[PDB]
Amino acid sequence: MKKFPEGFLWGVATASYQIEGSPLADGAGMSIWHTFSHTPGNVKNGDTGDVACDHYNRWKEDIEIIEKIGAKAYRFSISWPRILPEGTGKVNQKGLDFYNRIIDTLLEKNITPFITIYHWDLPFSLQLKGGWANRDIADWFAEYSRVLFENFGDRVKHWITLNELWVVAIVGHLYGVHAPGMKDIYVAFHTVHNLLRAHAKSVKVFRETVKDGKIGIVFNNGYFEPASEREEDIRAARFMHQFNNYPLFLNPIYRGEYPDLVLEFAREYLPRNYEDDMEEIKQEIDFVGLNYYSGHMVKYDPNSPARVSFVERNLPKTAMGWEIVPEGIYWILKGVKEEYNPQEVYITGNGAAFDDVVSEGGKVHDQNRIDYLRAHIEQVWRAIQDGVPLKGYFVWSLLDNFEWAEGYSKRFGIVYVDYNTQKRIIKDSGYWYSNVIKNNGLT
Repeated sequence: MKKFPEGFLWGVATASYQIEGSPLADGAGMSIWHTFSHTPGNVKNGDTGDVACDHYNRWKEDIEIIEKIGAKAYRFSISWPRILPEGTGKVNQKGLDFYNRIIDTLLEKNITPFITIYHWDLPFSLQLKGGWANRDIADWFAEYSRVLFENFGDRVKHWITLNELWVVAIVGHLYGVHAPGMKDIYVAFHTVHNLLRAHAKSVKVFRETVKDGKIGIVFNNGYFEPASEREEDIRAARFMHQFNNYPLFLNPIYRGEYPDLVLEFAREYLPRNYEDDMEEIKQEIDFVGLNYYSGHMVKYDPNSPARVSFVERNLPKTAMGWEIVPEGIYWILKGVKEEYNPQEVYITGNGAAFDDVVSEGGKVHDQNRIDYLRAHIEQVWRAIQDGVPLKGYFVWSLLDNFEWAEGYSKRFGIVYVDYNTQKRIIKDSGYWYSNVIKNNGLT
């Protein structure tokens, strides 16, 4: 067997916008994903989070599914504008009541809650004031964080400030592909720095309010390999690693500076006098969460942004067109240990999209998803054998859900959702996962 360590947490993950539906129910304010998805042309097939998996109403059934799979941890997010509809000021009781029932039901079933404070659904009221571009967001974020900690910290001891900082900054403000849908490189690198500042203020407030709790942060990561051994290609791959992965945010947290190749490129776009904020940004955290899905080959290209371009390879891909490179999860894990040595690490999301179909007697035979999860879990195990202090792994996702600019066309679940009826069907991957948990590993 590939046996995991004793007490290793096997989990599943979702996010509020992607599964809940009912975005304006019970006094909630609009989010940027609401306005973005309700703008024609931004999301495939005109899809929105208006309904999604109707988790707002079906949450208790969904937790009974988690319990039936036997996951010991559930990473979910809280919708900011359900808690503070104007972003700051008056707290909405109905929003607290919704998540309190989730928390209490989890604890009563001995599932550990991991709460993500921010998983991309910014209150639209704050977007009108510049959102992540406005330096004052660090204080609004601290104040929202306080509200959660003072209401939920008695029961929840594992917290994540922000999910996928790079994506919020770059995809949302440079590429315009996610909310709020901008294309400005200066705004983009301003958001990078403000997300760090908001994380930091959040942690300080956490040390005052949840003294027996653990707080961390989650990064997207890709495994970048150079197209050749030539110095310029190696540098291009290191540049992509420094920009796209955990060093963009951990170099400031651990070393007090942005990574070196990123600075060469982006010094001009960062706030003037950003160095004045470093001391604050450097707050101790309890763990690092890493997401991972795919790898990319990259080369030096003197006519591309940042002198880098991607080179497509003839490797198996998911339905997203993403290349399947399981060894990437091992090098990412081994890389964070070597470069920053965090005392505790989680994979907070790993999974795949494939075009599932419902068979015969209501079964989803997703052999493709099982093979993907197996290969990546085996690499994670190898990372633990080589000293990485990995405490847990979470599958993205529990449920098929709204895949941001892809809409409902991309299914990541270990549980299928029929959107015509809201029926849930556990997939062959879910029963396979359940069995991994029962053996605490592979065989």
